[PDB]
Amino acid sequence: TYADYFSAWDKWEKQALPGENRNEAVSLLKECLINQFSELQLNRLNLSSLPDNLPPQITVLEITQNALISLPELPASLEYLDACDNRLSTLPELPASLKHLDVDNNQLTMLPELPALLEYINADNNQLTMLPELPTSLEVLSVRNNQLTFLPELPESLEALDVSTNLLESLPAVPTEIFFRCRENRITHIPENILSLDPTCTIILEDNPLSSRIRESLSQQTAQPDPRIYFSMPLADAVTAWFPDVSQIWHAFEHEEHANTFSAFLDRLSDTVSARNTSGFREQVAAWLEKLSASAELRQQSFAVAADATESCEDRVALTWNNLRKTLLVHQASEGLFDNDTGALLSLGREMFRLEILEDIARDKVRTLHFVDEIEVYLAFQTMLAEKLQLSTAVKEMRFYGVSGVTANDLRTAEAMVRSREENEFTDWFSLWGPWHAVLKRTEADRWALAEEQKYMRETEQQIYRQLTDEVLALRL
Repeated sequence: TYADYFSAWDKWEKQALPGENRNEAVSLLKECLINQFSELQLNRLNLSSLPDNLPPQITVLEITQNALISLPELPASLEYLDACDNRLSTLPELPASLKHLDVDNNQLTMLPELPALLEYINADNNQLTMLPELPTSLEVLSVRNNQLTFLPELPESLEALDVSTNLLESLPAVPTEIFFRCRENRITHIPENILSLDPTCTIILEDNPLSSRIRESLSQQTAQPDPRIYFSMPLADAVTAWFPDVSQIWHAFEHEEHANTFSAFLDRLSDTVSARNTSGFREQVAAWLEKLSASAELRQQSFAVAADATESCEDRVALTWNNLRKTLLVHQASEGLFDNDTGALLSLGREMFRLEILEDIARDKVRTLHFVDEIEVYLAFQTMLAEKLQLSTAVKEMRFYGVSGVTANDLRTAEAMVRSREENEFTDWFSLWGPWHAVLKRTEADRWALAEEQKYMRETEQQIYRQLTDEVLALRL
C-alpha cells in the first residue's frame, strides 16, 4: 500500500534541520509515487538525509546540491543517478540497470562494484585512491581531481578518459576516436611507441613534470610530416631551490669561474627529479651542497666537472652526478677519511662500481629513446636493485619506478650483469679509482713516487697501478 510510503515519509519530514525543506521533498516524493513518474528530482533542498524508501519504479533520480552523507537503498530499475554536490562518504549497491552515474563533488574514498550496463561515470572531486574494475560497455569515465596513482584495464568501448589533477606516474595504457585528458598529473615520461597510435586518438599532457628535453623532442617529431598530443612548450636561484640563509652565503660565489655552467647542471638535474618527494635525492643533494659551501677547493673542482661534461653530456646528468660524488670522495680521501679503513674504502668502491655499471646500463637503454630521461631508468634500477645488490648509498625512490619499457627481465639481466662484470673488472677498476689514488698519495707516497718513476695508450698505467694495488692490498690483510 502507498499509505506505508506516505506514513514513513511524513514521519521523516519532522526530523528536518531548520534550513532543510523536507516538506517540499515529501510533496515531490508523493507526487512521484501517486503518478508513477519515472523521474524524481530533489535538487537544492538542503536535505541532510533521504527517507529509507524511495519510489520503487523511478528510472531517473536527481538529488543534486544537498548535504547527503549517504544514500538509501536505490530503486532496482534506476538508470540515471545524479548525486553531485553532496557530502557522500559511501554509496549503496548500484542497481544493474544503471547507465549514468554522476557523483561529482562528494567525499568518496572508494566506489562500489560497477554494474555491466554503465555508460557514463563521473566521480570528479572526491578522494578516490583507486577505481573498481570498469564495466565492459563504459563510454566515458571522468574522474578528475582525485588521488589516483593507477587506473584499471580500460574497456574497449571507452571513448573519453578524464583523469586531470590526479597522481598518475605514467600514461594510461590504451585499450571511433579515443580521448585521454591527463593534464596536471605526475607523468614524468611517455612510452616510445606513443607516436605509432592512430590519429583518431588524442592525448592531453599539458602541465606534467615532463622534462623540457622530452617536451622538445615531442614538438620536433609531431611537426615533421606526418595521434594529436597537446603538451606545454641563473644563478643563485638554482642553489636555493634545493633547500630548505644559504642563498646569501652562496651569492658570494656568483662571480666565479664556470658559475653559469653549474647553475645549468642543477636546473637540468632538477627538471629530471623534482617530482620525487621522498626522494630522498633532494636531501642528499642539499647535504652535498652544504659541503661545497664549506670548501673553496671542492667548489672549484666541482664547477669544472660540470663544465667538462657539457659538450655532449647534457642528456646524462646521471653520469655528471656520479662524477660529482667521485669528486666529493676524492676530496674526502685526501683529507684522511680512510685509515685504518682500507676495507671500508674497498666496500664503498664495490658500491660505486656497481652504480657505475647500472649507469652504463641506463645510458645504453636510453641512448636511442627520446621520451624518457636516463635518471628515470637509473633510479628505477636503483630502487628495485639496492637490496639485492646491497647498495647502501643508493637513492631509493618510493614512487616513479613504473617506467615504460623497463621490464622485469631488464631488472634481472641488470643484476646479473652487475655481478659478472664486477667479478671481471673490479680489481682493475679500483686500481684506477680516484679516491684510491688519493689514499695512495696521502699514506703510501713511498711506493707511489716509485711507481710514477716506474712509468717511463693507457694500458701501461693499468699494468703499473694494478701492480701497486695488489702490493698494498697484501699489507691490509
